[PDB]
Amino acid sequence: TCKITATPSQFQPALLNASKWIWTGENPIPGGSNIISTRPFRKNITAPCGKCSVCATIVVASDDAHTFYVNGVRIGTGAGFRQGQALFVALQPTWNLFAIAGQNLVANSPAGIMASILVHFSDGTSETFVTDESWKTLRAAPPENFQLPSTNDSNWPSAAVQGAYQNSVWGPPVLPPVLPLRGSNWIWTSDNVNGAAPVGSRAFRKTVNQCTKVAVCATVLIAADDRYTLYVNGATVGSGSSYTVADAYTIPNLHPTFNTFAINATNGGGPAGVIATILITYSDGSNETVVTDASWKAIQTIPQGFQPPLIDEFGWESAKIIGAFGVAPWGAGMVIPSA
Ligand SMILES: *[C@@H]1O[C@H](CO)[C@@H](O[C@@H]2O[C@H](CO)[C@@H](O)[C@H](O)[C@H]2NC(C)=O)[C@H](O)[C@H]1NC(C)=O
Ligand SMILES: *[C@@H]1O[C@H](CO)[C@@H](O[C@@H]2O[C@H](CO)[C@@H](O)[C@H](O)[C@H]2NC(C)=O)[C@H](O)[C@H]1NC(C)=O
Ligand SMILES: *[C@@H]1O[C@H](CO)[C@@H](O[C@@H]2O[C@H](CO)[C@@H](O)[C@H](O)[C@H]2NC(C)=O)[C@H](O)[C@H]1NC(C)=O
Ligand SMILES: [Ca+2]
Ligand SMILES: [Ca+2]
Repeated sequence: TCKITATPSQFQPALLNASKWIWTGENPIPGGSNIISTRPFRKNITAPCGKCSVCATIVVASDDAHTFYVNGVRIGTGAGFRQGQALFVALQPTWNLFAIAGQNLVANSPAGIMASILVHFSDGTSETFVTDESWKTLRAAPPENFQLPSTNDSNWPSAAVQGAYQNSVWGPPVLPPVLPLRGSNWIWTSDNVNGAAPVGSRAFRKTVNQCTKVAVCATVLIAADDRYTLYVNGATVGSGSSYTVADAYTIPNLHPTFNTFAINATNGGGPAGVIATILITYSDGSNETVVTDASWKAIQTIPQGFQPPLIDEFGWESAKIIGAFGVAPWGAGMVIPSA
C-alpha cells in the first residue's frame, strides 16, 4: 500500500520502560495471588494516518509463561519475568491484531504479561505500543481461535494493570540481546590457520532467496576481528572496528525474494574472523535465521563489485569456520545491543 522510503539504519531497541504488566483482575489486588489459569489478551493496533506499518521489534515478559500471536499467527512461546524475550514480525500496513495467551503456573502466586511492540513505518519512523488497560481480556480460559482477527472482542472486559516497569512485584525485566551470537561461527578465508591470518581484506557473501515467499525486514548483528563493512544488495549498511562490541542493524526495505549480504572484513594482524546473525521476517508471519558458517562464500583477493547481488561467484571458496561463538581468543563476552 505504501512506498517504503526507510533505509538501513542502526538497530533501535524496543524498551519496556513505558510498558505495563496486565492480567485479568480476578484478584483486584495488583501483584496479588492468582489461581493456576490461562487467560487471553488482545489489542487491535492501527497505523497513524498516512503511515504504513512494515514490521515490529517485540519484547515480551510473563509470569509465568506466554504464547504471542500476530494476526492469528503464532510467532513465539516463552516464559519468565527476569528477562524479556525478543520477537520479530512483519505487519499488515494499516491494522494489526496482537494476541497473547498468558499462563499462571504456580498457585497463590502473582500473574502478568508485559510486552513492548516497536512498530517501524514505511517512512522511516517508529512508535512503541505497550500492554496496558486498553487491552481486552477474559476472566476465563481463552476461547477457541481467540487470537484470530475474526473473533469479536467487543464485549470483553479491559485488562487490569498489575504494575509498571519501575513499580511492580517483578521489578524491571532485563532486555535480552537483540540476536544471539550463540549459534553462529567466526568465519574467515582458509588462509586462517594456527590461530592467525595474513594481514589484508577478505570478502564474504550470503544470498537468501525464498522465491515463494515475501521477505520484509532484516535485523543484522555483526562483529569482526579487526573491522568490517557490510552491504545488502550492493548498498552500504554500515561498518565497525570492534570485536568486543557488536553492531546491530535494521534493514527495512528488503527485496521481496532475493537478498545478498556482503562483507569486506580486514585483518590488521594476528587472529581474524567475522561473525554475524541475521533474522529475516516474512509477510506470512514466519522468519528465518542466517548465521555465518561454511555456506557463506569467501574470497582472498576482493574483486571489484564484490558487493552487487548477481556477480559470478566462480573462484569464491566456501568460508572456513574458525570456531563456534565462544572459542578463544575472543571468548563469550561480546557486548550485544539490547532487543
Ligand atoms: C520464528 O518463527 C518460529 C515459528 O513461527 C519461532 O520458533 C519456533 O517456535 C518457538 C517459539 O519461540 C521457538 O522457541 C522454537 O525454537 C521454534 N520451534 C522449534 C525449534 O521446534 C520463533 O519464535 C520465531 N522468531 C521470532 C518471531 O523472532
Ligand atoms: C482493527 O481496526 C481496524 C480499523 O478500526 C479495522 O478495520 C476496519 O474494518 C471495517 C469493518 O470491516 C472496515 O469497514 C474499515 O474499512 C476498516 N478500516 C481500516 C482502516 O482498515 C479492523 O477490522 C480491526 N481488526 C480487528 C481484528 O478487530
Ligand atoms: C575493504 O576494506 C579495506 C579497509 O576498510 C579498504 O582499504 C582501504 O582503502 C582506502 C582506499 O579507498 C585506503 O585509503 C585505506 O587506507 C584502506 N584501509 C585499510 C585498512 O587498508 C578497501 O578499499 C575496502 N574495499 C575493497 C574492495 O577492498
Ligand atoms: Ca505466577
Ligand atoms: Ca587481528
